[PDB]
Amino acid sequence: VKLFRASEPILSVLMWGVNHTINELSNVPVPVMLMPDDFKAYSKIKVDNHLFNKENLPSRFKFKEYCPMVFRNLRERFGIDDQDYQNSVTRSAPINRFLTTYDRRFVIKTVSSEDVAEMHNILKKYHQFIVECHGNTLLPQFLGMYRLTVDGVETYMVVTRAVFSHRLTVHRKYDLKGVAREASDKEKAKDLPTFKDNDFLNEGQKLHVGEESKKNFLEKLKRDVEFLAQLKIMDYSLLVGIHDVDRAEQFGPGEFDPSVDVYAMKSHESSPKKEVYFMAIIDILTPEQYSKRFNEFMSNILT
Amino acid sequence: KVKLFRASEPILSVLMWGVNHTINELSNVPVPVMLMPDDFKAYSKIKVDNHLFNKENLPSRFKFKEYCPMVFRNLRERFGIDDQDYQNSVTRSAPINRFLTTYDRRFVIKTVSSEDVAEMHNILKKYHQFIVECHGNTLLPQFLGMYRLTVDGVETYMVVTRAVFSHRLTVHRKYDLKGSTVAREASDKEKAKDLPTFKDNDFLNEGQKLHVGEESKKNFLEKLKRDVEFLAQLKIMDYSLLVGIHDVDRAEQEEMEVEERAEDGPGEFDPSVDVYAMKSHESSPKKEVYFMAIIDILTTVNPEQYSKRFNEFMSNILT
Ligand SMILES: Nc1nc2c(ncn2[C@@H]2O[C@H](COP(=O)(O)O)[C@@H](O)[C@H]2O)c(=O)[nH]1
Ligand SMILES: Nc1nc2c(ncn2[C@@H]2O[C@H](COP(=O)(O)O)[C@@H](O)[C@H]2O)c(=O)[nH]1
Ligand SMILES: Nc1nc2c(ncn2[C@@H]2O[C@H](COP(=O)(O)O)[C@@H](O)[C@H]2O)c(=O)[nH]1
Repeated sequence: VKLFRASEPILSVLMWGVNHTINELSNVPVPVMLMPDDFKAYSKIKVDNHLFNKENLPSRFKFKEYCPMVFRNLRERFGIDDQDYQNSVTRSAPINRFLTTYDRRFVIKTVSSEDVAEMHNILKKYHQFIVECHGNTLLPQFLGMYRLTVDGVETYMVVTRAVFSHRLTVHRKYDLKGVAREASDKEKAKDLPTFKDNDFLNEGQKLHVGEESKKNFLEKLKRDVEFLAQLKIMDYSLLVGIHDVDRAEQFGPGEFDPSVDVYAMKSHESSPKKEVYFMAIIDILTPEQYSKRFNEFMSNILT
Repeated sequence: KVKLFRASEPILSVLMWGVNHTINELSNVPVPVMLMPDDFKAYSKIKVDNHLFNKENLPSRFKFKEYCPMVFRNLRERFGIDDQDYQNSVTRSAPINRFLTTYDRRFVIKTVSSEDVAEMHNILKKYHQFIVECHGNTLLPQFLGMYRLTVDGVETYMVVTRAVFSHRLTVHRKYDLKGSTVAREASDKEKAKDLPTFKDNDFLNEGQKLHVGEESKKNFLEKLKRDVEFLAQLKIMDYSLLVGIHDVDRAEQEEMEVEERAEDGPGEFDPSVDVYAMKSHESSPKKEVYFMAIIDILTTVNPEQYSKRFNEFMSNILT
């Protein structure tokens, strides 16, 4: 019995809409292939409830879903079950726009009109890419794209699989791009410090994962950025989280489900401090240069 | 469990889609202690524009409105009808035969007029209290839902009721009795249908009677007494007693014949489902089952008189 109780009507509508659309798709046969129109399709539903159901939801709102067939396919290829997705969004209000489902499994980012256009611009090539690499990638995993309309105001959203574990606490992150980029004094003091490539290399920090993972990671990181190039995109960073097992050891720690924390990596026997690294590409909605720059700076962290 | 909402017509798919949607949505709406006045003025509305998507059964574009959802959900409980049953009878397969039945013959679906929908609202408060204080014991139409559908910009109003006739037992002869002293009979046209809707004078000139037995006669005339007064307390006139007669032996042969036709219990029912049904007195000529209800209450004579007249006719119809 979902109330869609949220700190904000936009959120409730989001819960309502994700619920509605996922349900609706369950009466829609999974097809043998996606079609060209699927990339131009959408669903729109306008609600107008006079004097009814007003406790959590607005009375009047719109909810549009972009390319529901493509994104539903994307979910499967990413090994995400629609009813899990749905339950993550609808069972409890997402939290802190940049949100996560209450179970830290999915991220919900507000985006712009042009973001949504760029998404449409690259979606067929990105689907084709997901297919070809069998969903094995460091790229953002796009699960859904929506436009909510509440009080006349349109709001765009994009849902990705979270980068950081939904369980194992991160203790240090690093937004990396491969100029001058450090952490500002106005940020350097906070529960979660978001670093950058300068404060990293100068910090003599490395990620010890074994040559066996360097092989998977790089062999992926290469085809991924090569793909972003051919799409003539740039400014994408490499989000990197560290989880020192001890700091939290203070059921087991360092324990995680690779099928859920898809971005996680164990350190190697032949390594110093014992930790879990979370690594993926972020911010891809916007040269062969940026690519090879990126690739190089990131190869150097993997020993 | 895929519901395609496949139907011989867009309108029907939309109906299936709408009843499905509204019932699920209600399922997330807690059950109220009491109804509030606003609940009688309330409605839900949804408009769908699906572009290049989900077009194989549903239209791409449509509207679905439900009137006073809270009140009809309650009317449903008060008639011992479960929402999920209702939803399933409407959605599991297309309604069939502006009169429709659900694929399983439990519920009737009338296409009504804007006028009719309008009269529903007038009487909706007073109707609900009536059902409350008769605990659901009435020969009156039992209203389960009212909706407006929009397909191709065209608006169709529907009212859902419980079916008067048994979902199982075949009807072999039906009547529409009023009592009006004008001439009511069956046209030579109707007369030559399969199941002619016979009228007052036919029932009389046929000398028909229904042998229900006294315990049953009293309870029926008591329902009817309070039912037709309530109607009179409103402007309401010209409504009817729908009378179905089921012949148990005749059905038993018909069944027998249907088995040998394909290859190449009898007389009983659930009074919690077939709510209008009555068994014939064990001292009856033929073994029969009757179905008796009031119908058409929405759309030199007057209400109070009609009630007294209608009541007196029906009471002289049974023994
Ligand atoms: N009394 C009453 N009539 C209504 C109400 N809502 C709609 N109606 C009537 O029902 C019919 C259909 O209205 P619609 O829903 O298409 O606007 C019209 O006769 C309209 O005036 C209501 O809340 N109260
Ligand atoms: N759409 C709508 N129609 C109404 C409403 N209330 C009354 N009506 C319409 O306007 C008329 C008013 O009649 P009354 O309220 O005096 O019985 C009714 O015939 C009905 O069709 C309402 O709240 N909404
Ligand atoms: N009343 C009655 N009629 C029967 C019975 N068996 C057959 N008939 C009727 O006799 C005719 C021929 O029956 P058939 O054996 O060809 O089904 C049909 O009109 C059929 O309905 C029966 O047991 N009772």
